[PDB]
Amino acid sequence: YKMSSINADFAFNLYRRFTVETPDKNIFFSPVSISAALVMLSFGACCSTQTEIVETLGFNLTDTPMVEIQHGFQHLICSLNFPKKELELQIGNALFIGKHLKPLAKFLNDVKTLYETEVFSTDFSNISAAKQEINSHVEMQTKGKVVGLIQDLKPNTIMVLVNYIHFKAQWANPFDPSKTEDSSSFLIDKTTTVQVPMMHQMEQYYHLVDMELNCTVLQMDYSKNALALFVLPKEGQMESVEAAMSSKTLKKWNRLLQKGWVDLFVPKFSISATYDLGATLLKMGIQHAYSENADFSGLTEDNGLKLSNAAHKAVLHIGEKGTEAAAVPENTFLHPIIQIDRSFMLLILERSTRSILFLGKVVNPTE
Ligand SMILES: N[C@@H](Cc1cc(I)c(Oc2cc(I)c(O)c(I)c2)c(I)c1)C(=O)O
Repeated sequence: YKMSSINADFAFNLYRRFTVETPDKNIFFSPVSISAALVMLSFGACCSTQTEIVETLGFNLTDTPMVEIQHGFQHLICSLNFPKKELELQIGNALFIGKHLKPLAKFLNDVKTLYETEVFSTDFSNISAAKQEINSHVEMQTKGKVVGLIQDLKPNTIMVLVNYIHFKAQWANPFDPSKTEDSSSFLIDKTTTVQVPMMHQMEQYYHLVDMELNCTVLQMDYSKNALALFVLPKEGQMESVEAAMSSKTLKKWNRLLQKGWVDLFVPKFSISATYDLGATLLKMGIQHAYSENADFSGLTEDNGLKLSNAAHKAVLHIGEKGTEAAAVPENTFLHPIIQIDRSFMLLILERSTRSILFLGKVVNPTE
């Protein structure tokens, strides 16, 4: 439906902003975790403070009113977090608000019930302790994956917004670790290579050669409800492919991907990136939230509350097993070969709601 479509466009707009902030470097975030976190924040906001968030998120208030957007994200969060057999998936977020400001009981229950949101009362006069509280909550929620989310914290800080995702899944076709090459050449520039181990399997994969956008798209299924999309642009075409990415593009690929026997070569690697979302969201329209003129009346009765920081970090491993620790010890040329040896874009999607669990660019897979 339309919400999936509107969230994917946000994902690619948010992605592009990151390409101007940090050009020619790795990008990695959970757009759905961000999109859901902002709506949640919005719930406690009033007037133009609230209005701005939903419009930066990509929604039109004439098309769909605020209550419908809430009920939609209500349903999206609930369906995602629903424990499905062979998949661990949790999209969550928290708030850390200065002890002197009392959040409303209605708001508290509403966000825990409808948005999977815990709200914490934190003392920000001890920026050291305050950091350790926050980081440990994300470290706890993500089962040790996302460590040390927040490095910097101003003495001013009044409210800190944190969003995250927990993801654990197996490949539908797991790789043979014995078939993994120890050191393969991987292009990052046009005049730099790095040694990345290269996993090797020949199996049936969905793929496409896009003649219009000048890239190869490969789909690798997880066993339950999730898939990876590897987008490999021809040389010099990385940025034009970045311009191309939209909801309209995915719909195209969904219609056109074909299954066949492929000699597949995929790098074994871990990617992580950490963001303070403020600089880009400020550019993208969310003003009044960070402002001294913030209206968060739905959240608290008493005065002086506003958003200090929105912080998010995404971590993902690509291994032989799936999204899990490897630690594993140690025929023909008439198959069409797909070899991911250059810098590529990467998408992790969830099937039933068409959400983007992860998006990013891998420029260099060795941190
Ligand atoms: N063909 C298979 C595999 C597949 C699933 C998804 I999820 C996807 O990504 C999107 C994202 C958005 I946003 C859409 O509106 C659509 I349509 C597809 C693509 I590409 C392929 C399937 O359908 O399960």
